Amino acid sequence: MNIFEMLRIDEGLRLKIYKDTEGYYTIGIGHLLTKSPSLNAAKRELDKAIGRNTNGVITKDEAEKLFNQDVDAAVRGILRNAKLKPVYDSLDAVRRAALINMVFQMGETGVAGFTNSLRMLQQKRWDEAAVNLAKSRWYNQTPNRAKRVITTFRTGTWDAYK
Ligand SMILES: [Cl-]
Ligand SMILES: [Cl-]
Repeated sequence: MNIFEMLRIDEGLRLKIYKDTEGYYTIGIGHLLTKSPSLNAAKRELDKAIGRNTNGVITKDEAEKLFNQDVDAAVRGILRNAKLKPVYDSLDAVRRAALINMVFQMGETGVAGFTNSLRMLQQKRWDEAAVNLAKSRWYNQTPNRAKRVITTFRTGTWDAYK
């Protein structure tokens, strides 16, 4: 199992504009298009992202191309962030994937907002960090996905995804 397969399980794949759990216009593998209510503002972002007139529909390849870009951006954003980088450097390969997942879903700013849990992860206090991560809007809004991510932090294995 790897970051790509893990995110593909959490986000799914959709070839037509859809609304995410928060109600925002999305497409592909969790690719956020816009927070605007306008389905047209969304089709516009979409064409701009793909470099063609899509009329809200893309192919598998296009979805995969956006997905590669997004994972790359997540990793690069972590490495460029003064609060995230030290955490990432401290972790093993599995737990590194769990942090990339959180960043992909909620952005760098969101994650950097989990100051206390991040400090616990750095100190390798696994059980304490899993408990603190659960006291969040994130866990309350997307409980099944949060549980999988949290178990990955607690155990350092891919168990929740197998
Ligand atoms: Cl883009
Ligand atoms: Cl969920």
